[PDB]
Amino acid sequence: DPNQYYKIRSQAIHQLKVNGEDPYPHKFHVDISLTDFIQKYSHLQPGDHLTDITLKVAGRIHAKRASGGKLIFYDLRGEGVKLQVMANSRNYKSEEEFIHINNKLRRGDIIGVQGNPGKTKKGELSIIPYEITLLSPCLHMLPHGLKDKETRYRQRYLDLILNDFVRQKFIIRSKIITYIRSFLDELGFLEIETPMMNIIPGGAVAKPFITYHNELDMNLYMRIAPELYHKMLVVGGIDRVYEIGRQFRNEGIDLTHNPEFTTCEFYMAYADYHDLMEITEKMVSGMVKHITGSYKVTYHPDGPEGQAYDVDFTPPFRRINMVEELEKALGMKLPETNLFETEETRKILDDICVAKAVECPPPRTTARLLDKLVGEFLEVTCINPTFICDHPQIMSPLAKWHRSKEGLTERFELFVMKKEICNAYTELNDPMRQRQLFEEQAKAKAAGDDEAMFIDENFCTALEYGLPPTAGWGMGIDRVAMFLTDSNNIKEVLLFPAMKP
Amino acid sequence: VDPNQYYKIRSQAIHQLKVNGEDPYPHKFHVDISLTDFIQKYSHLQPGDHLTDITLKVAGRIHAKRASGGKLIFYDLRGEGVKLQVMANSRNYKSEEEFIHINNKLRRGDIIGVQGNPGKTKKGELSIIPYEITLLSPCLHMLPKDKETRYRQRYLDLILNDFVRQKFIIRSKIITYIRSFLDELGFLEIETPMMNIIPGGAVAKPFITYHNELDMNLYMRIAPELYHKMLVVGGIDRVYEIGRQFRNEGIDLTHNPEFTTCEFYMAYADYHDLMEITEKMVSGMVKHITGSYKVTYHPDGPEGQAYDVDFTPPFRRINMVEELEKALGMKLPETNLFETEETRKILDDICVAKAVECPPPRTTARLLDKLVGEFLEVTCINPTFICDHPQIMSPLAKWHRSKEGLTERFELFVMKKEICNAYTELNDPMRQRQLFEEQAKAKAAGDDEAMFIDENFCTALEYGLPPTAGWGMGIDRVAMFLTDSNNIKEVLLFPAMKP
Amino acid sequence: DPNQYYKIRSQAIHQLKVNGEDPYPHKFHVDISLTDFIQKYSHLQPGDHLTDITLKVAGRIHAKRASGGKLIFYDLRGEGVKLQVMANSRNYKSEEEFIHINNKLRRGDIIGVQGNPGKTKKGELSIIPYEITLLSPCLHMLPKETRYRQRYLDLILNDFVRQKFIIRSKIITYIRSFLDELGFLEIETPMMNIIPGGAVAKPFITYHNELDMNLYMRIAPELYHKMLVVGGIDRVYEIGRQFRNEGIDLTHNPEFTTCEFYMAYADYHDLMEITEKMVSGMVKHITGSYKVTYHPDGPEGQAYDVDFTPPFRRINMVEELEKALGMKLPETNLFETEETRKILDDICVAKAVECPPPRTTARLLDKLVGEFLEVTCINPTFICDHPQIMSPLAKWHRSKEGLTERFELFVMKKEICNAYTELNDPMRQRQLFEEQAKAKAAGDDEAMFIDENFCTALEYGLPPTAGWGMGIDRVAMFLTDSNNIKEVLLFPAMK
Amino acid sequence: SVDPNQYYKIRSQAIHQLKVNGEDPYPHKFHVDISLTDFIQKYSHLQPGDHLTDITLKVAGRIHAKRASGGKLIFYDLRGEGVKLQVMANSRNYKSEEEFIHINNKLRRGDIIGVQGNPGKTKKGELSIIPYEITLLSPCLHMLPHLKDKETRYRQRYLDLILNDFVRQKFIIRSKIITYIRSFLDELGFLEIETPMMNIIPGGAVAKPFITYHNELDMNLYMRIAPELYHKMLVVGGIDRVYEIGRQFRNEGIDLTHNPEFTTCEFYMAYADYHDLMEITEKMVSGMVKHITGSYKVTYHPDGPEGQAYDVDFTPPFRRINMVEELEKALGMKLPETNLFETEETRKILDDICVAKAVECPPPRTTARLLDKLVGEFLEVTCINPTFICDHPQIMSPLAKWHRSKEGLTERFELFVMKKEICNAYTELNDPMRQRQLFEEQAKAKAAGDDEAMFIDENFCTALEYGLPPTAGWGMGIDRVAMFLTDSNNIKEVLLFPAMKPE
Ligand SMILES: Nc1ncnc2c1ncn2[C@@H]1O[C@H](COP(=O)(O)OP(=O)(O)OP(=O)(O)O)[C@@H](O)[C@H]1O
Ligand SMILES: N[C@@H](CCCC[NH3+])C(=O)O
Ligand SMILES: [Ca+2]
Ligand SMILES: [Ca+2]
Ligand SMILES: [Ca+2]
Ligand SMILES: [Ca+2]
Ligand SMILES: [Ca+2]
Ligand SMILES: [Ca+2]
Ligand SMILES: [Ca+2]
Ligand SMILES: [Ca+2]
Ligand SMILES: [Ca+2]
Repeated sequence: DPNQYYKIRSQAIHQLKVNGEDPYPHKFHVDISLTDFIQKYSHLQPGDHLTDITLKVAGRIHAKRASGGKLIFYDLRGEGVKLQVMANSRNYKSEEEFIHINNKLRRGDIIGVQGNPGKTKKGELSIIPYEITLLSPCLHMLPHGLKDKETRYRQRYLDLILNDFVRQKFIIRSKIITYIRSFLDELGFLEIETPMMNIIPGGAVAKPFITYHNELDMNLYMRIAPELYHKMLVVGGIDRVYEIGRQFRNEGIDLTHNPEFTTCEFYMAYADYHDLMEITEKMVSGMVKHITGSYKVTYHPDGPEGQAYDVDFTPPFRRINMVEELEKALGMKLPETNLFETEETRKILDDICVAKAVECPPPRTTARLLDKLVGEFLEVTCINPTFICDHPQIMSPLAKWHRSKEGLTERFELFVMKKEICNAYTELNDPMRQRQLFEEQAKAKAAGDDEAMFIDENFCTALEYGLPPTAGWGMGIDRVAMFLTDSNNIKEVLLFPAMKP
Repeated sequence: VDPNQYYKIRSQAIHQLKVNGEDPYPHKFHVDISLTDFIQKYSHLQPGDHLTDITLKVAGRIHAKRASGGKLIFYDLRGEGVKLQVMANSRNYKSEEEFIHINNKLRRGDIIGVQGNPGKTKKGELSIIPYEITLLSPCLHMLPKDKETRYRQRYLDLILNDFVRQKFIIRSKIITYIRSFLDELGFLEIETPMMNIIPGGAVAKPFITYHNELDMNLYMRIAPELYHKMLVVGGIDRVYEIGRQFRNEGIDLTHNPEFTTCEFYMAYADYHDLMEITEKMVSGMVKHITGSYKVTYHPDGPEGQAYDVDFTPPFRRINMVEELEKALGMKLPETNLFETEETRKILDDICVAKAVECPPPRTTARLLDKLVGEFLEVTCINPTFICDHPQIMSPLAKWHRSKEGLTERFELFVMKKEICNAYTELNDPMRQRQLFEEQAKAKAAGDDEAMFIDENFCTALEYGLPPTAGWGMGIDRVAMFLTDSNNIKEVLLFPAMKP
Repeated sequence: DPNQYYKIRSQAIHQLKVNGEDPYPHKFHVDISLTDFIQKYSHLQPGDHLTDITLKVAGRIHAKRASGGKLIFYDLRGEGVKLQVMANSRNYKSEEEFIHINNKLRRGDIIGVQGNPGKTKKGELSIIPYEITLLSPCLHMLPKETRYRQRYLDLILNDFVRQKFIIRSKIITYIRSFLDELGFLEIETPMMNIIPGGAVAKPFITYHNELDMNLYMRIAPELYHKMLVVGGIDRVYEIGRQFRNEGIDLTHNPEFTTCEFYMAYADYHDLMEITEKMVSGMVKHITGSYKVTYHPDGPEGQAYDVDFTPPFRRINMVEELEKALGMKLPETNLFETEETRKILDDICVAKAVECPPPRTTARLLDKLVGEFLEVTCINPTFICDHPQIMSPLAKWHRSKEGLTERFELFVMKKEICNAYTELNDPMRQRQLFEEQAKAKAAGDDEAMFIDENFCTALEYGLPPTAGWGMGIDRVAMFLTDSNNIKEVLLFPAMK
Repeated sequence: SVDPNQYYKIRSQAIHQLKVNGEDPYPHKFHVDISLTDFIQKYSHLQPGDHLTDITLKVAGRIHAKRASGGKLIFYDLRGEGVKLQVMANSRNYKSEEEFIHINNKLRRGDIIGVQGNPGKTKKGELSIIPYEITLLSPCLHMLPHLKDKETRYRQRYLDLILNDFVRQKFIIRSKIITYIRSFLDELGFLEIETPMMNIIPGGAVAKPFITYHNELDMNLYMRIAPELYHKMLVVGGIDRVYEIGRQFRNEGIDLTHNPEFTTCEFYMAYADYHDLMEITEKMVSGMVKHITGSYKVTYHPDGPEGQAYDVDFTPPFRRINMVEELEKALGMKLPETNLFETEETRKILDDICVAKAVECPPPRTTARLLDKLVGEFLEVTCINPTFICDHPQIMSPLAKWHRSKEGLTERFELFVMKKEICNAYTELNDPMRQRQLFEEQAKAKAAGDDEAMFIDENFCTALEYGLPPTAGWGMGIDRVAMFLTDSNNIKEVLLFPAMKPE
């Protein structure tokens, strides 16, 4: 019984303490890691037992198997690897200390082991200990944080101990971010840090978190995006900047959303969105190949017991135009794109949503109705990497008008395995038009839209100093790690995901 | 010229270009070569040269416009911290009529594209001779100094002050160095929550916010420390995170409410081991970035006192209580008595006698810290480890091996400022609880910075955290001392400003 | 004296082996190069002595200078760099060992130094020895043809020499990366041939005993490269040695290095452009500029800057020859007649242009171009459209009868490149071989042998292709301002 | 069916007719827009039945096959760059119907052609170009084999490369080996250098040289056996790290693993010893196999395709055996003390052992040669995985430094892989007096009989008198490495134009 186990084991190590036995020693000198030990001694023959090499290793006891009173086997784990400790009475510093030490040890315990390399008749690489030291006891009975999702996510440390697939997803997450940095560093992007607390949040349509600063007596918002700060640096004459950082959205959690999440944004002066499409294909495909070995990954939309898809990251990625493809999916013609800002188009998209059973919680604005329709008809068909391009201006308040198609913008979004990955556009750099677009956002806000943008006059002022033609880009790191690890739940790729209380 | 007037006039001029179909903000200008690479490629031309056979496109911002007789205009084109002269005469331009038209259009501050031939003036100034200039983005204001202005419009600061970009390149090299140093040592770069039901890991006043879908309060993190230790329990022996933290407190020359730290945790290490990796990282960082192990610093501004600071290892070490007794000329209580009300009174009397301020609450930890700040930390010009902090100041640090009442802790001080905080980690779950219970008592007796009880973290400790040592470093603070900046606002792109 | 020194030093060294003090120890562990030591401690100040740290360095002693009896300065050199050893008795292992090592050491000796970084009051970066170990004694007294016969002395004493060879090797690395990026395959073809071919030159002959068979050293890789193009490898290159049995002079060595490359579907116009891109990019990248200063008459002569900015000047051989002569030559379609040989012979006599026998059209013509055209070529200059009578492997010119699609690059008066659209018609190639063989039979030692399995390969279909070959040694000469090729060969052929 | 000699006669006469009629069967210039490789990459996404009227491109290649399908439809199998593209020649898409039959009537398998036309894909999903115009660039006057015969493959490599794509891939592997080594050495600061291939005195190895004569200088010259001595003279010059990848020449017999000119990489590293070099060799060889191959494991067919297949594991560290101890173990008997390996007695002992063990050794039956035959028989043959054979006797190693603890031995190793010697390395002998005595012992042997023994090199000994720093050097056969990385048992497989016994 777990609770009784805890009471018993807690009382025992408490006894060790008051009697001065030091169950939490300060320092154990490790000579070699378990990984290096296995690399250096795997070549031994079964039955071997080295007399001229003694080493100190450490790890956690995963299993304790008695073989008579004279012989115990410890399954010792660390670094994603394992090493057997063959504790034989005859090789220990003394037979009485052998009994004493092994009677204390339990599964879960962190230990230090001083011993000789060996291999059993079976051929299991082992260390035969002269001395075993308890470094940290485990006061709890470990799961025979095992399969129950909830326990795994609330106690990630148990998950990481018991399930090596979990450690592997977090390694690849680190490689994603590291790959992106060298990719951008090599292209001359300067890595920067902009404020995560804003008097006025910006850079996206989203509901922010609000705080208060006592000394300065002001309310602050947690950032939605670093976008506006980045463009001000480009006005400043830093032509290539990027930031990999946390963004915060005051919204609900589900399979693809956490209230804090990581993105990479970058801004490149003298680029347009066509250039970013090629950079994107290059970065994403190079990234998949680098870490997984090929351009093809397997996709299980329905878990391990469902259909398996091979997703091909070989460039170039498919491109669809948002308004055209939607009309095709609808089998019906939408208004001319120059009419996408009229109330009548709004009514038309509203009627279409009712008729097609596409829900849209209030406000039923053109932007939100459009996005719901695109989510239903286009996004779900994006298995392979696909750019959805040319977003209407009404859904894109900071993108530059498209140069040949009235009412549209130079904007794309990358979709992979039904999930949005990147959002990019050539940047709106006309201050008068940016201001008019902010004002529309402000009136939507005043009319009951929690997510609408605040007018940022200080940013419009910066645009009045001259933002060179620029293209910028934003990628959700968590989303990429999801698809590179074939995870359908974002909680798989965050170490400590946000959780219902 | 009234700037308001200039703005109003240029705004009109540019509105007119839009209504004339002369789009002043074009979509795409194809730059063939950066200014930096243009300079390095043609840097060996001779005075008077004009390579009519090669044609390139460059771009940048106009920093000066200077006419010279209606058929010859020079634009000082800048970019990437560098300059190139545009020498435009009408003979070489696409058209004489187009030549007049573009010059009448352009102004100082405008971003432009230049298509033209490499060349050099008889004076020996590298130049490009334009066939065509394109307005890419007009500057609607007249361009200009004083700190306020530079910090509130960092883009102006960056355009006019070249030293500014340089400080920020130093900062990004600091960070790239640390990642590279740690990655080589097999540390895994990770990300832990910046929003917590319970903030912990430091002594600090947190920001609080509200998540309405879950109907619950959340604190912005003050440190990632407890999360990192839970990852060590889970068998990731070495982790680090370079990330923002948040503190609801006053701004000053060394404090911003949000700031960047590197924290790392390595199993099987103790604080002595960390003293060694710290010397190698900081010393090697200083040398790699500034070419030398020596940095001169100006606490009193330019034309002030100028200490030369020596980052050669080993760093000097001092014991907190031992040295405080010396700096003071008196014997303090024995370290095993630091929990008593008698000690607090002794410490309080001292602070009154030496005129050391200590806002309420006047607790032992707070009185000590004030005393150490004025007696020890001021003397730390060269990198100096202050070690062996009392336990009442270090609720998450492991007890000292031999000195009762002390802990295995150090702080790294450079130029009178705290850079690092590190210790052998407390891994005994029952001892950690006791120490949280005292933090919660301190919080209820007036201390806004005192820690909350984190039972979930205490539970993690009950599974078995191996002996471990952890470390935290203020990146902004490193940036300050590697750029000779006395104000943290110099090393933050957009520092927090009073409204 | 030198002979005495040798004899005395040899006995001293011999005495050390017999005293169990091995003057040639097996292994000295070097902690840090001299170059890195200098980069690491450039920030020290006068009087500094980092007793904290102890490094091991190594080098050749260039000077031994004792002040008193408890202090000595060794000028340690290595890697084109130098470091002062400040040996003093108080810091050395012991006073007894300090005298012993100093009595033992001499100028020239290779030594290992274990010590602390430091600086003298005078400001010189130093290492202060705990211990100095003799690594390899120099048994001789240290000090153009002396430099060339003992290139190891030259390299010890003249810092400029290693810099030229570093440039030489940078030239070659650059050419491999240029061609590798263009998709060329780096290959290796035989240097020993039954029939030598691919150039007009006199070959070396040797004998393979096992096979009882005469073999020639290659004069060019060209025919094998073309056989690779027939085989479907569209782009091949080889940077290797060629051998010619001929006299030495300022620009000629009996063995030398060429880069040759062949590209299918190219002609000599495409290769002119690649030549400009490669040579100009090479000059700019190595030196730092497209301009190189050239001293034709040594350092105490006139200096003319040479401009490697593309495009290079082009001259047509026959058109410019006619102008530099101030006279009309035979029509280019009459170049195989006996009349025109006599015309050309007469012109060489009238202009005092030497031409040793055989006085054939191809040789009379080459002499004339050498003296009238090639001397004007200081800036990189292409000489184009060579007559067919001097170009047996080149494809005929498609507009000018008698000429071929050929060029040679000239830089600072000397031939650097030879390139052309390749002849790929096997019957025409055979014809031209047959005429080479008649030239051979009539006095010309450089004339080609008939290579019938090359003509057989051409019968399978060589695609239209263009080939190119550059003398690497001559590129090194003009990039190091050397007028003597012995300057850019480590071990040049010496009489 | 037509006979090869007749086919050649007929095709030659036809091509000659084109020439005299002014028809241009060998045009100067065809502009190629795109390579077959880029065409395939750019257009493979097309769907079956597709035909772009939107893109016109010019490609080129050699006809591998010509198959009619009616009279108005011809399929050409076009090959280049190790790759393949179908030319769907359709009468109705060609520039005209009369020009269509005219061009196809003259084209044959083997011909080099240029093709202008549109991308397309057949119903079967076969990527094609649909020509508007096909141009003969170069006719093939011979029938191509309708191949496997080694001798034809090696005497006419251009055919082997045309017909057998496994052959291109071997030579690609070989270029990657060489390119890998340069980057490895350059990155460690080695200076790539070139030293004389013609020597007044050859040296640097025991081998029989080629001899030639320089007329102008009236001098006999030898082709180089090894660059070794020139390299060590550069290390005395203060160039601490030098390497050279170049041709060596040996006047000896040809067989499965020997060509009379072959390629080695030699490098010298000042302040290194042969232990340092074992570690670098492991690093280099194991990284090279993984880089080129994808893993540390390679398959080895000692007996050809239809024989046993061994996995050879290049995972470091490599096995080490000491030459003399392992030899005694294989013999099951004790040899003389290593300090006795220079005596006549020891020679007689080795001679008797060779007779008794059926180990042949042609004259001269010297100790070095008898030991080497015994090591070949009993040790080298067992080296399948990369194996260092170590600490050769001084009598076999005239240029290697004596061993620091084992009298009679040297600090030398050789790397064997799949039964073949790959590398030869040692701590260099830098004592000029000992070097000179070792040369005189070689010269004594030369005058006694063996034409492989070394010449005394007094210029080199003089260089050693100026001080050669302690150094280790290293020599590797590129051809040998290329053999084992492509699983070839015959060196002819990895030389473009191997030496061959006369016609
Ligand atoms: N003996 C030599 N030494 C060095 N380089 C040579 C030698 N012979 C020829 N070359 C170089 O090799 C290149 C191609 O060989 P080619 O047969 O055209 O030489 P070449 O015309 O005989 O040279 P030159 O006229 O200088 O004697 C030449 O352009 C030249 O750069
Ligand atoms: N979390 C600490 C830094 C690391 C302390 C050592 N575990 C702080 O904020 O001060
Ligand atoms: Ca979306
Ligand atoms: Ca989006
Ligand atoms: Ca502090
Ligand atoms: Ca602190
Ligand atoms: Ca010549
Ligand atoms: Ca010539
Ligand atoms: Ca020539
Ligand atoms: Ca051998
Ligand atoms: Ca050998």
